[PDB]
Amino acid sequence: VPTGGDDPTKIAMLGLTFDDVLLLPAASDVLPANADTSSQLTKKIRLKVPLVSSAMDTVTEARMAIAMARAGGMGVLHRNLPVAEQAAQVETVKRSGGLLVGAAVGVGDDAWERAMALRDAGVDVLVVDTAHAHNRKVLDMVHRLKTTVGDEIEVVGGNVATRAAAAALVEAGADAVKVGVGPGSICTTRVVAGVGAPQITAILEAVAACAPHGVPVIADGGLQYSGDIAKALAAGASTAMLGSLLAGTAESPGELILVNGKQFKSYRGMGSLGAMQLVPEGIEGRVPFRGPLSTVIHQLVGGLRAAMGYTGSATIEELQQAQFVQITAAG
Amino acid sequence: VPTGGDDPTKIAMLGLTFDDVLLLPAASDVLPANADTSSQLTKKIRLKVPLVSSAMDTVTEARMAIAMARAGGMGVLHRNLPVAEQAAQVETVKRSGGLLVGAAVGVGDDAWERAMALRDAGVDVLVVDTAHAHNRKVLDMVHRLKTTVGDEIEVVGGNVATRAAAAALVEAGADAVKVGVGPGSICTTRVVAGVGAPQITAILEAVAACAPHGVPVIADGGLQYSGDIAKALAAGASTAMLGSLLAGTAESPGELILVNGKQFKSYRGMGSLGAMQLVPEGIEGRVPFRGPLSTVIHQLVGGLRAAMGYTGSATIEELQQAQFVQITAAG
Amino acid sequence: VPTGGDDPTKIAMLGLTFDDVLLLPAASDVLPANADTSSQLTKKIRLKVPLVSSAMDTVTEARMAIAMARAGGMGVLHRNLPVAEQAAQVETVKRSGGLLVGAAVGVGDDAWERAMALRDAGVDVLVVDTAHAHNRKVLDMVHRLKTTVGDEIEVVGGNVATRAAAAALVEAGADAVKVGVGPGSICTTRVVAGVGAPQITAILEAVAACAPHGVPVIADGGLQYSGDIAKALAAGASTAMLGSLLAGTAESPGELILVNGKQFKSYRGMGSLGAMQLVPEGIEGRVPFRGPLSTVIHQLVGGLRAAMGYTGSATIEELQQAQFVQITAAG
Amino acid sequence: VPTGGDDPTKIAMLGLTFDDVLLLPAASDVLPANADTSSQLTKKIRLKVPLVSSAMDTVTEARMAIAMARAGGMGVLHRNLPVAEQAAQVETVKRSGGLLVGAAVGVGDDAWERAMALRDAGVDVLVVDTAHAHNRKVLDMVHRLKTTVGDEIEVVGGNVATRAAAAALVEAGADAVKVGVGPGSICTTRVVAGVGAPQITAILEAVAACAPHGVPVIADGGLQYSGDIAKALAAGASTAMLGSLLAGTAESPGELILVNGKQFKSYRGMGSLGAMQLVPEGIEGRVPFRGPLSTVIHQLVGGLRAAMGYTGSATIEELQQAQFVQITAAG
Ligand SMILES: O=c1[nH]cnc2c1ncn2[C@@H]1O[C@H](COP(=O)(O)O)[C@@H](O)[C@H]1O
Ligand SMILES: O=c1[nH]cnc2c1ncn2[C@@H]1O[C@H](COP(=O)(O)O)[C@@H](O)[C@H]1O
Ligand SMILES: O=c1[nH]cnc2c1ncn2[C@@H]1O[C@H](COP(=O)(O)O)[C@@H](O)[C@H]1O
Ligand SMILES: O=c1[nH]cnc2c1ncn2[C@@H]1O[C@H](COP(=O)(O)O)[C@@H](O)[C@H]1O
Ligand SMILES: COc1ccc(O[C@@H](C)C(=O)Nc2ccc(I)cc2)cc1
Ligand SMILES: COc1ccc(O[C@@H](C)C(=O)Nc2ccc(I)cc2)cc1
Ligand SMILES: COc1ccc(O[C@@H](C)C(=O)Nc2ccc(I)cc2)cc1
Ligand SMILES: COc1ccc(O[C@@H](C)C(=O)Nc2ccc(I)cc2)cc1
Repeated sequence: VPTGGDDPTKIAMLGLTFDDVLLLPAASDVLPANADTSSQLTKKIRLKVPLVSSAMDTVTEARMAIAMARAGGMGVLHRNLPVAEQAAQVETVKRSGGLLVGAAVGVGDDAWERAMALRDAGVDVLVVDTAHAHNRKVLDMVHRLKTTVGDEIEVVGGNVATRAAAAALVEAGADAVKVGVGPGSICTTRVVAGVGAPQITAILEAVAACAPHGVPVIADGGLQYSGDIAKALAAGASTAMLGSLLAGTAESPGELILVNGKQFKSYRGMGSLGAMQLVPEGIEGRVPFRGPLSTVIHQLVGGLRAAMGYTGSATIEELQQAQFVQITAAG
Repeated sequence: VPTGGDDPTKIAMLGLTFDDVLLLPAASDVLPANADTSSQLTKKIRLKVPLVSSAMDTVTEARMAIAMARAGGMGVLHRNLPVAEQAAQVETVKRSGGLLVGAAVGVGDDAWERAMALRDAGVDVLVVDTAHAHNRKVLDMVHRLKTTVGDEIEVVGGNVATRAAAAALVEAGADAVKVGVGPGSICTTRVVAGVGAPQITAILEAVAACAPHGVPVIADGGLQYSGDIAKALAAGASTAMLGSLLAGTAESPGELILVNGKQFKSYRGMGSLGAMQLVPEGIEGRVPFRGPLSTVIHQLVGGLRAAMGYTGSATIEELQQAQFVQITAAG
Repeated sequence: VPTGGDDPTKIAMLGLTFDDVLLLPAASDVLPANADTSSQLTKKIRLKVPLVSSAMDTVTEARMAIAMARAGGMGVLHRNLPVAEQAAQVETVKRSGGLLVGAAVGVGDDAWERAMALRDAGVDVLVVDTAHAHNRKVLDMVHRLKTTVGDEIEVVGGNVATRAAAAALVEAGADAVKVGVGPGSICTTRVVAGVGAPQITAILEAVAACAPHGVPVIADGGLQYSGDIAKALAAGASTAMLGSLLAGTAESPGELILVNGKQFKSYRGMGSLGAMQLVPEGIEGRVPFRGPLSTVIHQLVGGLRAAMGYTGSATIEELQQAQFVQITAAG
Repeated sequence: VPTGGDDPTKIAMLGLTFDDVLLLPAASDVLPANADTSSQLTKKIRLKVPLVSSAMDTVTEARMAIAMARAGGMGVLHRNLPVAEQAAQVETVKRSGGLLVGAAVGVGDDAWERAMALRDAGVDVLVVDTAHAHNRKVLDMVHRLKTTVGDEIEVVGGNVATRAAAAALVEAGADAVKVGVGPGSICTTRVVAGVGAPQITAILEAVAACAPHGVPVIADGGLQYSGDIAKALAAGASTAMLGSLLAGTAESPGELILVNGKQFKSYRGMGSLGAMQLVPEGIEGRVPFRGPLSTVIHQLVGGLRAAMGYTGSATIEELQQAQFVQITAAG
């Protein structure tokens, strides 16, 4: 083995991230303005815009979930608050019309009680929200939810980074599989634990297990630019979950911060020291203030539309068949 | 597949850019001063110097096109102005002698009317100037022009980044094919849309479809140094189109700008916010003031001559057969 | 040969360092808090925490060795001091309970006399501490020690960077093999001599020679983050030796230094100019003050525990079977 | 072809530079102080230290050539001065004892007359000093010199970067072949012409043509650290020519320069604007003042000795058989 040792499988793959690849242009009859951006969030739920906001307490509470649903996407309400308040935020969303909304639950003690309270409040999507879903306890929670409320509510499981982990969540009954171990902008899992999987390769591997069963993949974390959304979808994901890109908006939780004449909002991992107040696996940071969500989503969808035009993708399903070129460091 | 998924074609190639390669020296009887720099712009038109200026409103109007033609190259007049003014700039060029001149048209509503006005004014080259030429509408415009004015005017089509796209433009009747999707210095297509193709690989692929039909390839965008011109030509291109390298000259549009004691000129993408006043795919920037065009062209041709000496290339056609070494990040 | 010459073996391998790889998550029933972090330092000695402190005079004297042993690891006392003082530091450690302790000796003139004095003082581990252990003199010292005091004391030999060198130390009777030629944070061997081996590949190669003989590998140098500890162990090492990560602690030798409002401690190679007062192969530097050792070790073990959870490793022996993904520059 | 086009030979090799590789440690009975650093400069001339100084007017005049010869190396007198002064500098060297000395000549008009004047003055080595030696005029100059003064004077030819070019110089009668097109620290050939060859690969290729004929290779340019000297020799070179590393010494031409409280000396390419007062292929720069040459040479040889110890190389001929590991960007 050229890299050392006698075992070819020790280093199992070469992991690519968004920056490692570009979409190749292809024959196109598609204009950006005419492309259909709708896509499956879960087996049953289709969104007009393939974007959901992260279940983080500096990204998504009721105001963000409302704005996301109106923009044609969806919010997933964070779970770093008492059950009653989370359920009350769900009802607040529903009070603003027939809006789609999701909410995160864990696999802890109150997790099941949390899930029932959220169902009572009328949630559409339950997101089993863990650092590592390749675990019997997580798979059981997914399964128990799907068997109990599966008729009324779609159940998302995450996060995974391998084909085998995605396959297990599919077996357990997940209506969608969320991919991302390591890539988050505020994530330090890679330096603290030494663990991760570059996101383009993780999506390709998860899609290989999920697509044959008709289960959509949510690409979660590491998206910095509107172009990364197109890359993630072309890699086979059906939607993208955004944290950093939405944390700077007016609709996110938290106040404006003025630093050296420029405006910011605070953005922090749910595994950061302050978010837990296990060693921390996230940082507490700041992102530039970006203004209204509707504005950000427009640019983001604008970039996606451009990619669909370049690749001749009339739909997201067609974009999922596009090809990449791998680039070098010089790129 | 080592990078993920089960489909070897998902990541179709490894894309190289100018910085990824160097020209290998070879047996030479050629002195830099004795090399022949002339080359085909189109099937019928040969330039003394293989350089054309970009169809951008911070690069090429009548003054630049005149100076370029006198230096042995050509200008392509930008189309971000009323038809009448563009045709008037064409006539202005012709008034300064028997000078070669090109002009950009789109595929829009007034595009055909634009083209006829330009023909009337005596244009030599019509450049069908689009972001993505692999499109029936673009191919039809190329074909319609070639069938209508093809005897009197050479028709260039662009831009493309793949073998298949170049082949389609050849089929449609292009007298030259322009290559560049992603590499421009002011281009943000790669981050906004996630789309592009590293320019050395794009040129190799386009040339593979164009050379067998005797159609010249114009390498457009991403050239930072005189050395990149030699690389592009050695990759198989017959000419190079320059934006950033010429935007800082006295002959380009726009005024001098003084910032922190240094002189600059403004340089902006045609897909930038201000150039359109579709989400923006270019930035508005500044480049150092470089002085007279004749000076810049001399250095640029000087570098090209040096490469021809090192590679034993007496002509551009010989340079197109030179070999590369690929370098690593450390280079 | 694509990289030059006609000899495929001239460039014998592709060397990976910690930053080149990530641990892949795997099926897990293991919680971070429930993982067993114990591991073999040598054939006979098992530590509760797989960490030892470097034999450097800005890292380990009696205070550090005591604190390391109490934290479940071990210190290796540096040898840049008279024999009597080193033996006196050994006795000082033993005076603070039944604490494990190691001490470095060379292969020089006083080295044997040093070793005997250390045995007399009750040392548990003798570390034959050289820049290049693939040498008959070093191997003989290892062998002579193992034959003379081998019943009472474990003998470590280092440092090596190849399979063949590790194999020779195993033949010579080493109870553990220490790996690291080039990777130290204060090391300039790579720029001064041009010599080295990236640490992940060096560990894989050493383990290939050591594991089949039941000899543990100590990964020494280049560890910057808690994640690197998990990577080194997953590559096959049984423990990690730390210099820079521990040099900033209260328990390390040396005073506090205040520079531009921030607190530091000095940290220097044993091959640096000042440490020898052969051209220098280390620098004299500064590291941020980190506070108590117990605090640093907690974070470090915390990160290791996280990795064990992600990889489903209940023990270090299981972690040694985990898989990597290789990442690109973009990562 | 994965990188583009249909021709596998278009990109002929993967070029490695010094930073791409490290020397692997190997079984050693060699102590740094006991290694034999002597090596062939040319077929007939062996130096005690395998280092020569560049033929540049900010590196080598009579004072440097004297100091180099006394340190066991040699200087090559630059040729950017009238013939009479160069010959007078040669005689000045000889006046300081039986010191070895070389001198550069070109292939120009006065080049032959220059060479004869230098022979008259008692030069030992004539260095045919060109940017591109793969040229009939250069090869003829080498041959004419070897046939005319070949009994009394060794003739070096350079520079080359390929196997074929090295082979041609061997055929022409060169007593040594100098390698380096592109790598010089003050060289801009790579950006101006787009031409070059990474130096480790260039040395491997040149040695493949030169070693079988017993012709020594001089590695010229790109050496930044003492470690690069060991790498170049291990790649198969017999000596290294140094510019930047020696330009900062007291013995180099030029005055001390004080910039922002630190001492420098000017260092400029022979192809820079000021050195010619063909477009420039070098810059005019500054290097830190390093003090006496004897001091610099000691560190440099010190590093080489260290490498010989690590690789078990008792002689330079043994070092030429050492192995590399290739490293990644992360290294
Ligand atoms: O503290 C943390 N450590 C690791 N990952 C986190 C943490 N907090 C949130 N995440 C994940 O990072 C995603 C957002 O990544 P981003 O869009 O790049 O900022 C979130 O949706 C989570 O999946
Ligand atoms: O706004 C833009 N977005 C993407 N490409 C552009 C834009 N404006 C001009 N270009 C292309 O970039 C080329 C100039 O690239 P440059 O020489 O690297 O500055 C132009 O000839 C166009 O092909
Ligand atoms: O001067 C030196 N040159 C090269 N390696 C050194 C030197 N001093 C200590 N080392 C090694 O570097 C290790 C510490 O590396 P670190 O933890 O990255 O700072 C030590 O345990 C030694 O193996
Ligand atoms: O102007 C120049 N352009 C390209 N190479 C040069 C020039 N001047 C000197 N050289 C070469 O660069 C070598 C010194 O490289 P350095 O030691 O890295 O600074 C010299 O021995 C020459 O072979
Ligand atoms: C994907 O988003 C997140 C990732 C981590 C995180 O926090 C860290 C502290 C955590 O949960 N670690 C952990 C590691 C192994 C296992 I097994 C279980 C948990 C929070 C959010
Ligand atoms: C090559 O030079 C340019 C590139 C882009 C550009 O502007 C952007 C906004 C544009 O045209 N985008 C777009 C993307 C897909 C399709 I399909 C059509 C147009 C302008 C010049
Ligand atoms: C692993 O930690 C260290 C590495 C080097 C070092 O110092 C240098 C000066 C040294 O010992 N060099 C040397 C090189 C070849 C041989 I063979 C022997 C020694 C000190 C510690
Ligand atoms: C190796 O050291 C040097 C390299 C270049 C140099 O100057 C440039 C301007 C030069 O000579 N160029 C040139 C390029 C092709 C041919 I063919 C001939 C000369 C001077 C020294």
